[PDB]
Amino acid sequence: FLFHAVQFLIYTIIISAVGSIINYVIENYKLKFITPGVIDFICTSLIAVILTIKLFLLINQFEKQQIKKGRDITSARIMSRIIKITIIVVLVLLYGEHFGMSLSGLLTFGGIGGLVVGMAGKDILSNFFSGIMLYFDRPFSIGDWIRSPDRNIEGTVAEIGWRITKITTFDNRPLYVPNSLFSSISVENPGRMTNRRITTTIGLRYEDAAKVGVIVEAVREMLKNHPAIDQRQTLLVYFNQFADSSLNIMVYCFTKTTVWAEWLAAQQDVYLKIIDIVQSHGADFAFPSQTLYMD
Amino acid sequence: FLFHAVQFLIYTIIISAVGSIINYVIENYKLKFITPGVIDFICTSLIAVILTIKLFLLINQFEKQQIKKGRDITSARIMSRIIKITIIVVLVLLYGEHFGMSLSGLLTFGGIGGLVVGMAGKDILSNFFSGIMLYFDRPFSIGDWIRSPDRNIEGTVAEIGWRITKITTFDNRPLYVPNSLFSSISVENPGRMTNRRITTTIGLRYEDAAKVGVIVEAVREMLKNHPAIDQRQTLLVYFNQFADSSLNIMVYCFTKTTVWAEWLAAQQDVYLKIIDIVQSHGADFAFPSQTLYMD
Amino acid sequence: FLFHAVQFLIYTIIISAVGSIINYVIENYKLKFITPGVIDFICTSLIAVILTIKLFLLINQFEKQQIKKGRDITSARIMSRIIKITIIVVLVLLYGEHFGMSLSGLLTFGGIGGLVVGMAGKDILSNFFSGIMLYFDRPFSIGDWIRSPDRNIEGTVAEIGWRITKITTFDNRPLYVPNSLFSSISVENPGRMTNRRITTTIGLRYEDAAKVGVIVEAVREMLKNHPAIDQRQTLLVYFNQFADSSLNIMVYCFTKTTVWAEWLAAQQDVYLKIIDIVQSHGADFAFPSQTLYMD
Amino acid sequence: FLFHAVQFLIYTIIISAVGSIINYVIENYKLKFITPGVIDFICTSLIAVILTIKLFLLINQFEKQQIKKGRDITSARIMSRIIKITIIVVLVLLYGEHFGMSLSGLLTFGGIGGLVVGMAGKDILSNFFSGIMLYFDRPFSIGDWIRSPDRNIEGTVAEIGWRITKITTFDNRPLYVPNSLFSSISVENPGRMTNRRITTTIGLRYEDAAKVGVIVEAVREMLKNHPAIDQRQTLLVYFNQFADSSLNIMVYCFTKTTVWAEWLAAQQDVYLKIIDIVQSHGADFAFPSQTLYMD
Amino acid sequence: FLFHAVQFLIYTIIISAVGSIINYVIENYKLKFITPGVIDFICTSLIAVILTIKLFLLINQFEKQQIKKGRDITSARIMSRIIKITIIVVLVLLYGEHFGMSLSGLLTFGGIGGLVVGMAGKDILSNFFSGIMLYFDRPFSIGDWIRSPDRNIEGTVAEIGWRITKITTFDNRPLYVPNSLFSSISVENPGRMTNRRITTTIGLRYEDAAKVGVIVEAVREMLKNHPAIDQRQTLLVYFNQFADSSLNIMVYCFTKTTVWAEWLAAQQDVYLKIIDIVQSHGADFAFPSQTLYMD
Amino acid sequence: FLFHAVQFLIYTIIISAVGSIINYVIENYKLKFITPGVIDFICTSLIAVILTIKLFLLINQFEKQQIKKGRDITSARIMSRIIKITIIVVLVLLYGEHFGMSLSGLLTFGGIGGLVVGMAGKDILSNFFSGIMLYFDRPFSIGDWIRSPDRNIEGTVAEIGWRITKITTFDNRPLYVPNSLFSSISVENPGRMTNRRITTTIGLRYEDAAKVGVIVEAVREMLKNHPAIDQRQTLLVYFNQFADSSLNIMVYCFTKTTVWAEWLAAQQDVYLKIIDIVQSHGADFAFPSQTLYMD
Repeated sequence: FLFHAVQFLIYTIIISAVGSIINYVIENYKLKFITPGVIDFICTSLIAVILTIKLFLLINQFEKQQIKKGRDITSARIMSRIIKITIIVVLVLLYGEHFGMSLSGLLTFGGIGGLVVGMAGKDILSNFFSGIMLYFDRPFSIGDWIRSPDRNIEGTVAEIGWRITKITTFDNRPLYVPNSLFSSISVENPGRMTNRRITTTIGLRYEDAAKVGVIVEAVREMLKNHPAIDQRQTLLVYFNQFADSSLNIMVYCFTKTTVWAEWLAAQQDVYLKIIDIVQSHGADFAFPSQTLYMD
Repeated sequence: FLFHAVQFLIYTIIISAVGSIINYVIENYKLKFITPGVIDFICTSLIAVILTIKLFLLINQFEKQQIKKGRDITSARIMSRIIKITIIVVLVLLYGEHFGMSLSGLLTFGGIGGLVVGMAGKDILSNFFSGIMLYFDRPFSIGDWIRSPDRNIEGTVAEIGWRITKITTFDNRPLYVPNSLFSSISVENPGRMTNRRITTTIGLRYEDAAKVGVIVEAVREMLKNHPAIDQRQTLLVYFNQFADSSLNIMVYCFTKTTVWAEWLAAQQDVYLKIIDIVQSHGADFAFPSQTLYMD
Repeated sequence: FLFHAVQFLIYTIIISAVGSIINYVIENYKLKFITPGVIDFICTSLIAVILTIKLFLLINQFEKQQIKKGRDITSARIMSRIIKITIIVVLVLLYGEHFGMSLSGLLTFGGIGGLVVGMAGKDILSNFFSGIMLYFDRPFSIGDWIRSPDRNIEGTVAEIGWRITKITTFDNRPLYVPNSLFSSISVENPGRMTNRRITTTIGLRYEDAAKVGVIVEAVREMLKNHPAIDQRQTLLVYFNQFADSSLNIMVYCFTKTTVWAEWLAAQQDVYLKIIDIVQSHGADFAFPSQTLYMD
Repeated sequence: FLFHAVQFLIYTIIISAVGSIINYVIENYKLKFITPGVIDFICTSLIAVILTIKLFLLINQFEKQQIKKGRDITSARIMSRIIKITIIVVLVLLYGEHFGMSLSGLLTFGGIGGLVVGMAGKDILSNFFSGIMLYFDRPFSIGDWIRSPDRNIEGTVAEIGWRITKITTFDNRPLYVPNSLFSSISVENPGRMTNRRITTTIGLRYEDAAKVGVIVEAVREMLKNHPAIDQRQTLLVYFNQFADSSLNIMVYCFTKTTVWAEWLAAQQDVYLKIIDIVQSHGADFAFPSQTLYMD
Repeated sequence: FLFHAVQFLIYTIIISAVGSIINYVIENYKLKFITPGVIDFICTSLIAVILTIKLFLLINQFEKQQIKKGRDITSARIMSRIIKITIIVVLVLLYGEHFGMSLSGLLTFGGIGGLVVGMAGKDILSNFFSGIMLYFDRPFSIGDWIRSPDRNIEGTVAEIGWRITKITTFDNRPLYVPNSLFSSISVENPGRMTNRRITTTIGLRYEDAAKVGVIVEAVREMLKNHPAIDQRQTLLVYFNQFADSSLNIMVYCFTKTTVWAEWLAAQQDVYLKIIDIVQSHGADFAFPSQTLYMD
Repeated sequence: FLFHAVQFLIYTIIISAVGSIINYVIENYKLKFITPGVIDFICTSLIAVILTIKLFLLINQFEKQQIKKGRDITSARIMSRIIKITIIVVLVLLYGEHFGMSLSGLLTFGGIGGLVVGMAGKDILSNFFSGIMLYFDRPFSIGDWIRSPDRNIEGTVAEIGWRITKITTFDNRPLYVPNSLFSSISVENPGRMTNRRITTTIGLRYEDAAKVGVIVEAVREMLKNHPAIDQRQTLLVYFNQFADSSLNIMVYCFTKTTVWAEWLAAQQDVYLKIIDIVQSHGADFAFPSQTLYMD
C-alpha cells in the first residue's frame, strides 16, 4: 500500500544511512572487523518486518473473508500455515549470506526446489498466461456463440476470468473452460456469421432418370425466385451421385437472414416447394430397395 | 511447536553469542587458527538436535497412530527408515562445508538427486497444487451435480480433499478423482441449470406431406398453451429433415421447472398430446420402410 | 547395522582426532606442506573400507539367497558386477579432490551422468513414490472391489506392494497394476456402495398409446409396494422416448440390499411382475418392425 | 522513440563522463574508498528513470485506448499492476550488485523464476515464432482455399496475423487457427489445383457379365469424345471388382476446367450419358440382393 | 581383468611416488616452476595406456567374434571407429587442464554433449533399467502364460533378457517385448489362475415367460449336482435382461479344474444338459425376430 | 561478403595492433590504470559497426524485395524492428564486461532467455534438421510415388525444400508436408515396385462343394497359362474359408508389368476368365442368404 511504500522508502533511506555510517566509521576508526555486518543484518530484519506488516495488512485488508471467514477453520489454518512456511522460506533464501556458512549448498537446494515447484505449477501458470493473452488478443466477445471442431465447448460466452472462461450452453447449463485450451485449438465463431446455409439431397427412384434433368431445372428456377434466398452467394443444383437405391441430386444455397426462426421457416418452405415440384413431374422419392430371389 | 520455536530462538541466540565470542577472542588473543570452526560445528549440532527433538515430538504428537499404530509393523518400520534416511541426507546436504573437503562434488550430487526426485514427484506435486487452487478458486461446491465432456466424472460432489475429490455417482458408488484433472478439462455444472430442455423428433409418413404444414401449426399452438412450458425461452417447431423413411419435424422447448420428476411428467404429457394431435389429423408415424422387387 | 554405526562413529572420531593432530603439528612445527592430505586420504580410505564392509555384511545378511542363491549364476555375477561398478563410481565421485587435479571436468561428467540416469529411472521412481503415497493416503483397502472408467483394473484388491498392486479379478486371475496409475486416473469403489440400482426400459407397440398412461401408473404402484425396494431413494416410472418401433417407458429404482444374489432375485421378481402387469392390460411388447412395399 | 533514443545516448555519455571523473579522482586524490559506487548508482537510477519515461510515453502514445480505454477499469488496473511488477522485478534483477549482499542467491532465484516462466509461456512463444515463419515462408496466400487431412481447417484464407490465422469457412463462419498448427501438420491447397477429377463406380447385375466387356468399350469411347474431358490426363475404364451383389466397373477421368459449376455440369452430363449407354445395351443397375430359403 | 587391476594398482603406486618425489624436490631444491606438470602428464599417459591395453584385451578376449568375426567387415570397421572416437573423446574430457587453456569452454562443450547424448539414449537406458527391475522384482516366471489388457503381449514367457523378453505366442511364433513396457502397463497372469469360468446366456421366446421361472430353477438344480462344478465359488442363474427378441437368463459358474481340455468338455456337457432341460419344459430358443406390415 | 571478410580481417589486425600498443605502453610508461579498456572498447565498436554494415549490405543485396518490397509496409516495418532488436540484444550479450557492473546477472538473464527461445523454436529447428538429413540421406527421389501407413501423404514427390516437401496428389492438388514427419514415420515407395498383385475371393454356393475341388484346379491351370502372369512369383489358389453364406476360394498372383493400364486390363481379363470357368462347371456365385421361419 501507500503506507507500505512510504515505510519501504524510509527503510531504504535508513539502510543507505547505515552503509554511509559504516563507511565513515571504517575511514575514521574501525571497530571489531568493520562492524558492517550488524548494521546490514538489522536493516534486513527491519525490511523483513516491514514486508511482514504489509502482508498482514493485505491479509487484513477489505478482502478479510477471502481467507479468514470464507474458508473453513481447519482449511484456513492449513492455508495460513502453508503461506507462512513459503514466505519464511523465501526470506531465508533471498538474503542469508550472513547466516549461511555454506552459501552454495542452500543456494543449490533452493534452486532445485524452485525447479520442481515450477515444473509442478506449469499448468496453473499456463492458465494464467493464457488468461492474460485472452485479455490482450481474443477471438470472441461476451455474448458471442462459439464452438470448436477439436473439443466440445459449444455455447455462448458469458464471462472471461483470470483462470477459466464461463460459457452458457444451449441447454442453460454453465460450462467452465480452462484458458490454456484457447491457445492450442481452433476456435470457430458462428455468432459472427453472415449467412445461413441450406443443404440437402433429393433421392429419386432409378426409373425416373429420363425425368431427372428437367426436374433439376425446375428446382433451380424456384431457387432463383424465392425472396428468402441470397442470389449473390453459391447456388448449386445438380445430379452428382449414384446412391445404393436412388439417384442423388444436391441442393446448396444460402439465406439472406441469420436469425434462427426465419431460417428454419425458409428451409421448411423450400422443402415443401421441392416436394411439390418432385411430385408434379411424375417422379417420386425412393425408399431403400432390395431384390429378393426366392427358391 | 511453541516449545520448539522457543528452543530454536534460544539456539539462534546461542549461535550469535558464540560468533561474538569468537570475534572477541580473535580480536584479543586468537587461539588455534581462529577456533571459530568448533563453535560453529557445536551450534550446528545443537540446532540439528533441536530439530530432531521437534520432529520426534511431532511424530509422537496427537497423530501417534498415523505412523505407529495405523500402519503395519513392517510397513511402519520401512516408513520410519525412509524418513530417517531422508532427514539425515538433508542435514548432511544443507550444512557440510566444515566436514566437506569436496564442496563441489556433494553439492553437485545433491543437486542432480533433487532433480530426479522432483521429476519423479511431479504428479503428486501437481495434485497438491491443484488442490490448493481448488481451495482458492473452484467452479463447484459441495452438493453440486457436475459432469465433464472429456472424462467420466459424472456425479454429485461429496468432499474436496488435499489430493483427491470424492464424488457420489448416480448409482450410489463413491468415486475418487485426482485434483489435477480439474486444471486441464472442461467442467460442466448441471446443478446450476436454470431450465430443463425438451427436444424430440416426429417422423411422419411420406404421403402425409400435404398435411405436414397444418400439423406443425397445431403442435406449436399446444406448446403455446401448456402451463409447464417457459414462454420466454426458445420454442421451435419446424419440418427440417428428409429422413430415409419419413419426414422429420423438430420439437425444441424448455420447461419452467428444473426438478427431475415434474420435468419427466411434463415431457410425458407433451408426448401424449403430440400423439393425440398427430393421430387426430389423419396422419401416422412411420416405421422403417423398404421396397422389395421379387423375381 | 548397529556394529556398522559404531564403526562409523569410531571412524568419525578418528578423523576428528587426525584433523586436530594436523592442526597441532602445523601450529608447533609443520612438516612437508601441512601433511594434511595424507591423513585425510587415510581417513577417507578407512571410511570407504568400513562402508564396503557394511555393504558386504548387508549382502551376506539374512537375505543371502536374494542375490546369491535365488538368481542364476551368470545373472548373479552380472548383478554383482553392476553394483560393484556403481559403488566404486560413487566412491570416486563423492570425494576425489586429493586425486582430482581436473575437478571441473569430473564433476561435470558425474553431474550429466546422474542426469541421464535420473531421466532413465523416472518410471521406477514414480512407481516407488506412488507406492509411498498409497501407503499414506489410499482410496481403497484390502478386500475392496474397485474399478476405473479410464483403464481396465476391475477386481478385488488382494495386496499392496512397494511397486505394484495385486488384484484378484472376477475370473480368479491375478492382475498386477503399477502404482503410478493410481495418481492419474479416477478410481471407483463399488465395494463401498450403499444400494444397488435397477434400471430398465419397457417397449410398447405404437397402437398401445391409449393404454400407456394407465400402465405407467400400475407399474409405479407395484414399485411402491415391493418390500425389496428402497422407498427413500429415486423412483421414476415415465414414458419418455419415441423409439424406432416402440414407445419406451423408463424404470429406475433402488434395492435395499447390496449383496449380489438377493439383488438379482429382486430384479427377476420385478421383471416378472412387470411382464404380468403389461400383459394384463391388453398391451404387448414390440419386436423390431418394418413396412414393406411390394411391386 | 527518437527522443527516448537521444535521452539514452545522453545518459550513456553522462555515464562515461562519470566513470572518467571517478578514474581521475582516484588518480589524483581518492575520496571515501573510490567513491565510484555513488556515481554508478546515480547513472543507473537516471537510466531507469529514462526507461520508465519512455515506457510511459509508449503507454500514453497513439495507442492510448489499447490499455486505458479499451479494457475495463478493473481489468486495466490489474494489467497495469502486473506490468509494473514485472518491470520493477526486471530492473531489480538486471543490475543489483550494489544492493545485493547475496548476489548469487538472487541470481539463482531470478534464473529459476525465468525458467518456470518460459516453460509456462512456451505455447504463446511457439505461436509467435510460427507467425514469423509464416511471414517468411508460407505455403498459401490470401484468398486461397486450403484444407488438411489431419485437422479440420477447411476454408479460404482471409487474414494472417501475428498469433492466429482467420479463415472463412464454406458456411460463411470465421475460424481462428493457431499459427503453431502450420508447423506440424500437412497442408493441402486445392486452390492451386490444375484439374478436377471425376470418379465413379457402375454396378451391373451378375447375369450381365456376357455384356460387361462391350459396355466398357462403349463407355471408354464416350470419354474419348466428350469435349469437357482432358485427354492428356489419366483415363481408366475397367471392370475390377466382384461386389457383394454386382460387378463393379471403375470410371476415372479429369475435366479441363477447375471452376465448380461447369465441373458439376460436366459430371451430370457424363452420368446421364453413362445411364443411357448402360440401358441401351440391355443391361441394368443392380440393387442390393439376397437369397431367401423359406421353410 | 586381474592383470589389468594389478597394472592399475602399480600405476596408482607410481603416481603416488611421483607426487611424493615432486613434493620432496620442491622442499629441497625446486627446478623449473615445480616440474609437477611433466610428472603428472606422464602418469596420466601411463594410466591411459594401461586402460587402452585393458580395453584391447577385453576386445581380444574370449568374445573375439562379437565385434571382429560376427559382424561384417565394413560394419566392424565402422563400429571400431565409433568406439575409438568415443574412447579418445572421454580421455580428452576427463583430465585435460594441463593441455586445456580454455578449461571452461571444453567443460561446457562436454557437458552439453553428454546432455544431448543422454536425451537420445533415454530409450535404451530405460530398457536396461527395466531389465534390472525385472531381475529383482518380476510378476511372472519362465513358462507362465501372461497377457495384458492394454497391449497385445499374449503368450507364454520363454526367456528374460537384459533388454527384451521373448514370449512364445499361441501360434508358435516368437515375440520380443521391450522391458520398459512392463513398468507402465497392467500385467495379467492367467497361468496362476485357480479356476476356470463358465458364463453364458439363454435366450427364450417372449411367450415362454410363464415357464421362465421354473426353467431357471431346473437349471440351477443341475448346476448343483454336476460333479465338475466348484460349489464353493459363485453360482448364479437368473433372468435379468429384456433383449430385443428374447428374454435373457444368465449362467455364471466355475469349474474345479484349470486345464484346457477338461474345462472345454465340462462346458460342452453343461451346454448339452441346458439344451435338454430347455427343450424338455416346452420352451425353445429364440431367433432374431421382426414384425412386417404389408400394404 | 568478400569485402566484409576483408574488413573483418582489417579489424582483427587493428585489434591486435591496439593490444600490442597497450602492452608496449604498459611496459614503457603506463597511463591512467592501463588504458587498455578504451582501445578494446573502440575495437569492439568498430567490429560491431563492420558487422552492421555487412548485415545492411546483405539486406540491401540482390534479395532486396525479400524483406523490403515483397512484404507489406507495416509487416516489413515490424520484421525490421524485430530483427534490429534481436541484433542489438545479441551485441549487448556477447561482449558486455566493460559496461556490465553486474556481469553475472545479465549473463543468467540472457541464458534463460535463450533457453525459452530454444524451447519455443524446437519445431522449426526440427524441420530444418530433418531437411538437412533428407538432403544427405533420403528414401525417395523427385518423381517417385510414395505413401505412408501412418499418415496421409500419398502422392508423387514434386519438390524437396529446406522446410517442407511439396507432393503432387493423385487429384492434381499440391500438398506440403513438414520435413520432420520423415524422421518418425514409415515411408513406403510404390514407385519402386517390381510387380503388381492380383488378389480376389470367389464365393461359391454351399451345395456346390462337390465341385469346389475340380473348380480350383481349373482356375490354377488358367493362371499357369496366362501370358500376363509372372510364373516366378507366388501363385496360390485354394479354398480356405467358410463364409457366412458361401465357401471362399482365394486367388493370389502377380503380373509381369507394373504400369497401371495393362495391369487393370490383365485383371479384367483374369476376372472374365474366372467367371467363364465358374459358370462352365455348373456352379454359381452366392448372394447373401437367409432362412426365414414364418408363423
